[PDB]
Amino acid sequence: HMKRLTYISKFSRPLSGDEIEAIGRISSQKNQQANVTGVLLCLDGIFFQILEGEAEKIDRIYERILADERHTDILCLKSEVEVQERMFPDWSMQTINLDENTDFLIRPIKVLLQTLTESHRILEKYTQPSIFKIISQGTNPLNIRPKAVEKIVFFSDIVSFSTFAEKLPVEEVVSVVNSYFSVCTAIITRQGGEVTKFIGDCVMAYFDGDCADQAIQASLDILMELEILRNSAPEGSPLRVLYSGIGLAKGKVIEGNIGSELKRDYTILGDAVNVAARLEALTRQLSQALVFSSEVKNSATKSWNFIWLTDSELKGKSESIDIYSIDNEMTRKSSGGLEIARNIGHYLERV
Amino acid sequence: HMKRLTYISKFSRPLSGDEIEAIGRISSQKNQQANVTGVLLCLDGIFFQILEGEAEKIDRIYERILADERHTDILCLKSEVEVQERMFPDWSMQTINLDENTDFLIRPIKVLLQTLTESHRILEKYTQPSIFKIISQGTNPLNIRPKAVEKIVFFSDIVSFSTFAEKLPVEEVVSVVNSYFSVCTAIITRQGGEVTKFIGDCVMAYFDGDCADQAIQASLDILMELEILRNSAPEGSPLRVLYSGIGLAKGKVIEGNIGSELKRDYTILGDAVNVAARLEALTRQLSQALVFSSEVKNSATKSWNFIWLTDSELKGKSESIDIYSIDNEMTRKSSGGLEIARNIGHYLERV
Ligand SMILES: Cc1cc2nc3c(=O)[nH]c(=O)nc-3n(C[C@H](O)[C@H](O)[C@H](O)COP(=O)(O)O)c2cc1C
Ligand SMILES: Cc1cc2nc3c(=O)[nH]c(=O)nc-3n(C[C@H](O)[C@H](O)[C@H](O)COP(=O)(O)O)c2cc1C
Repeated sequence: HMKRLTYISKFSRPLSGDEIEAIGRISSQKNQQANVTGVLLCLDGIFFQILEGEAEKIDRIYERILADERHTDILCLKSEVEVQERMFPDWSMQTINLDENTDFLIRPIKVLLQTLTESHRILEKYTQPSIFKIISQGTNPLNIRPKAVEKIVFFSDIVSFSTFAEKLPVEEVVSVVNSYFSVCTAIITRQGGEVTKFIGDCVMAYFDGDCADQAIQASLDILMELEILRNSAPEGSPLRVLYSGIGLAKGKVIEGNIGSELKRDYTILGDAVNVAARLEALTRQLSQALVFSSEVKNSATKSWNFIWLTDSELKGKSESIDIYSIDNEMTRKSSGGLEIARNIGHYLERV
Repeated sequence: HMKRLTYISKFSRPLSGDEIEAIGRISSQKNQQANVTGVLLCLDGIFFQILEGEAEKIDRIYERILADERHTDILCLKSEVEVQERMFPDWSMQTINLDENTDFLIRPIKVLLQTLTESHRILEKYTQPSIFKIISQGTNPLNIRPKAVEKIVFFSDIVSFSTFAEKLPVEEVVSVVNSYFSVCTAIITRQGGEVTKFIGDCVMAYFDGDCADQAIQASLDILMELEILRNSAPEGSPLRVLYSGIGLAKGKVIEGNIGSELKRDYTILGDAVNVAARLEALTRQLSQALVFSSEVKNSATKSWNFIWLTDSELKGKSESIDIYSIDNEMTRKSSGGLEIARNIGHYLERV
């Protein structure tokens, strides 16, 4: 099996001739001890690199490049798993600095490579990094046929969020939404989870089938990070009255490409999604900042201090579902805030 | 003012060197009469084109280029708002056929330009067409500061989707959703709307502030299209029992780059978003496919047969708002389907 890695990279520090040449030197040298090949390119503070060789050798090389101080946003563009005949056998790493040389046919292609990457950097921010990992794994996400997979759906939102949008100016509101979103996304990803949607102030994420505990943990930390943010903010910041509401549900969902021909997403779709959505909806009524289904509770390895709440039902297998929260110091501090939903408005009046 | 335009197009039908010569010949001569300049390129069924000249003139040229049969997936990667000096003044439309020329420098450049567009085509699918429209105007989306807009928020979902998921296979479930999403996206964009989000089987979209009347019309047109779909689908097709509920709301919104730093989107936020989303849910209870807020009714020009429905609220500001619908041949046909939605599972079992 022969691999083919292609990627883009940004210059973290403005590199000069001596530094650029040094990168080109080591590359051709080390590749000879591993038989591996490829081509290096350069333009307006951007790197372009193709690589060919053995899967175990090639994967070790890419890992090393990710540690360099002058490298930021190392995005793999294509990864061919099985290759019969290498497209670059006569070379090792023939560096091509287009920043220096200017010809006739190259001049238009130069502008092209600048605008193409520029645009590719703009899309990168608006695309779900879940698809980028798929490309890097060596698969076209559009080619993925939908599958039946059991998962834990996470659904959260900002408590009495409408009062922020009603009182505060448009700029102040979005910074608070984004703040919350960037917090919620961070904790979930690091816990091996995936944020897949947003709607107003809603966040919708998912974790593995067995990842019940990792999900419970993620919700507790979201509350935790918000507790610090409620106090540690200065007197005259809306971030003081920021509270979350979280819902979790386990079940079999359909994950794949779901949307119009124009725009789609590699997300989940199932009954569990709505089960979570509706459970979270109940956090303001149950006065518990965290709410989850009995299936989540049973799927847990750890023996958490679970609270049982007045069971309610909707769709599914027609049968009723049991609602559970967790009795913790963090939950107690956050579950009381749902009855402070009228004391938050008093604060937002002054600002 | 002067304008520069860079875009990526796809080869519709297989074209040979002789047909590519014509594209170059006709363009360059028209360019000299226009005064405008540029470069055209060829690759693995991909076009690349820079175009520089007077604003109106360039637009009138791009307009014809947007109507040529040889094209597909035409996305202008960049649009330079006000240009001071052009970058190809000595050559008007100098074509470059990379399929015919094989050189030392250009061979690895070709593979790179190909993979950059290949990966760019995939990112294009997972992105809001709004950001692509934003780019074409000139400005960058990631640099748009949030603003106070007044807009009609549309919200819709598949009626008794819960039953479709359980009975039909994964491949089949997914298609029904997408099929529904295309129907909504088509008719929404046509009437001036912008589908901003998907969430499981929900569609969030928005029409402009004064375009309330058109926003109502699209909702009617969506039901109308689904009627046709149901009436004409063969035996065994789930499209026979495919119903939709629609919730509209008018009022101020906060448009902007909402999300994390790992993933963001240019969408809506505010009061209206939630109102609209709540009214769509109420359609299942109030058994009326089309449902809208009090503000939508007051902003309507044409005299529709407005049916008043049971006034209520959830969260909001504890205040109840007048909830309406329409008494039309289509509304009355689709509204009933919500009451008989309780026994649509029988047909879905039959497959
Ligand atoms: C753009 C770029 C390309 C590189 N290409 C290669 C390469 O082809 N082979 C290689 O072994 N290292 C390559 N490197 C990584 C260098 O070897 C690395 O900077 C460093 O010298 C590794 O430290 P070491 O000698 O302690 O392992 C590249 C680095 C950069 C910035
Ligand atoms: C890839 C491509 C690029 C084109 N570029 C130009 C151009 O720069 N200028 C132009 O006038 N026509 C260009 N055309 C041709 C137009 O699509 C169209 O045929 C022309 O504007 C109308 O020509 P006519 O009035 O002689 O029929 C291009 C076509 C293709 C397929």
